[PDB]
Formats: sequence, C-alpha cells, structure tokens
Amino acid sequence: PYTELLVLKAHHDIVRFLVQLDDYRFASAGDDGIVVVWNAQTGEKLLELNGHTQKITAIITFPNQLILTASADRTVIVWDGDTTRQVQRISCFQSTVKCLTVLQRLDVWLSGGNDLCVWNRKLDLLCKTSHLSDTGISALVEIPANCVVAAVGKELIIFRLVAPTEGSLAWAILEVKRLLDHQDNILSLINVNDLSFVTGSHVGELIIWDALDWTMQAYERNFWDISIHHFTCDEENVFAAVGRGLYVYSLQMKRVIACQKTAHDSNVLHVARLPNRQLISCSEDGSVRIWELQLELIGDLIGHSSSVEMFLYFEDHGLVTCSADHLIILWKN
Repeated sequence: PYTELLVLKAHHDIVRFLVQLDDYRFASAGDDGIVVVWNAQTGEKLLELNGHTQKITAIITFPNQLILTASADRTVIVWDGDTTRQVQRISCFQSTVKCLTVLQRLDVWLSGGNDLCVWNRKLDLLCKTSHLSDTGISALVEIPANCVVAAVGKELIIFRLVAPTEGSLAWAILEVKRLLDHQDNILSLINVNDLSFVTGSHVGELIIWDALDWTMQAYERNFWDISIHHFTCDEENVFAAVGRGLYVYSLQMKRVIACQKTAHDSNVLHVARLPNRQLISCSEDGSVRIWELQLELIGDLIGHSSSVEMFLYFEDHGLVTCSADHLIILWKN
C-alpha cells in the first residue's frame, strides 16, 4: 500500500505528463500549457514555467540539464532548469511537434511532426526531412547503431544519423527501411533491451522486431483474443491496457501468460511494471490499482476523480499520479 498522500495543486487543466528531472524533482505538464517543477520528497512546488499558449504535446529533459516542451501552439520551447529562464522559443514549424527524443550517444535531440528535425544543445538545426508526411510522426524511438524508428500512421520508417567529419558541420539523415505490416495506426513503439522493439495498434496487433536487422520476429493480428489503449514493456513481457482489463504477453513464449478482464469499472488507460516487480494500472474513472503477478490486487489508490493520464515512480519518494481532474497526487509509505 501507499497510505499517506499529498495533493499538489497548480494546474487548471488536464495534467498529462510527468518527467523525472533528477533524484528528487519531477516536472508536470498539462493542457493548460503550464509546466511545473515539484519536490518529490516534500511535495513542494519549486518553479513554474509559463510560455505556451496551448496544450503541451511532449516534454523531455536534455541532459546543465535543459527541459524541452512542444505545444499545439506550434512551438518548441527550451528551458534552463536552474534559472527557469526560457532559452529559446523555436517557431519554424507549420505543424504541431508531437514527439521529442534524445540520441544520447550522438548528443542530439529530435523533433517529430510533419518532418523529422535534428538539433544540438546550442539549438542549431543540423538537418531535417522535407515533406516526409502530411500525417505526422507520432513516436520516435532510438535503437542501436545510431538509428531511430519513427511511427507515421501505419508505417515505420528507420533512419540512421551520421555525425560530420571533424572539419565539416554537415550531418546526414539516411532512410534505411520502411515497415508496412500494420493494418492499423501505430499506437505504441517501444525498445525492449536493444535486441527487439515492439509495435502495437489499437485493434490489437502486436509485432516484435529485431532491433539490429529490422526484420519481423513475431506477429499477432490480435494478441489478446474492446480496443487496446496503451502498452508498456519490461525485459520479457508486454503489459497492455485492453478495455477495463489487463493482459500480460510474453515476448519469449509468444503467448498471453496473465490476465484480468475487469481490473476497473472504467477503461484502463495505463498499465506498467514497476522496478519492484509490482504492476500499476490507471483508469478513466480515477482509480489507481497496484498488482502482483494470475494477478493479485494488492493496493487500491483512491483520490483522483477523473482520468489518470500518467504515473511516475521514485524508489525513495513513492508514487506520483496526474489526472484530468487537474490534480497531482503523491503517494507515500
């Protein structure tokens, strides 16, 4: 259980994103276009970053550590963590940036909308696709050998990024493959352990891919048999929110191993495995449940009165949840 709880108040619209900054702080971001920095130990509100005029669509940290946010205002803003100063607003987009990702090795970060742009810390545009899609990149995930996988509707497009020769400043983006095996839009794209990545669609397709040669390994047209709303992964399992139920699929056995068909009174939104090996599920109605894997309901976390959009887990500071009810709740002990 988590007994004690703190209610952290600031947002005046749906809180969608939580992102850990360091060992004790995290940021939240909402449809109110506000970003807030919180102390996870004490629950103190540390900083507010105001500068977006519409909902935030993505937020990441760039390890001094920066915070980057994209918004339906068609900008990406880059924030200085310490001073809370706005380093730059980037507004050279004709469409909403939908995803942001860091390539650690190469020490760049990517924006994904109608096009893929490659950036460095100093905020130089190094390269960008032109007219990649009208659809928009819905997910970018790093895989080995400096490649990145982009979800574009039903398609996956794999790019390799090449740093310039010392002497030149010319980066290159090479398209290296397209995968066209989904009949439905790609909802989830996840790197499992740098050997596989997995994609899912809302209709219940699950595909496992080789992260090195980019070939199909396994395929399910409907891996659980109601739509799937979200997937996550550990080293060997996929945990899917499917209707009001949870399903656990083994990547090794290519089978559903565990199941709970009515885990909640409402659609399950998010389901994930914590480091400590417990499961957390989040629902439309506001309930959060903790499980141990048959699935045993350990904990019932009751407080939110509306969709729980995301959770964040600190080993030493407990559990954070955020909700369409404008609250963040920090659960402890």
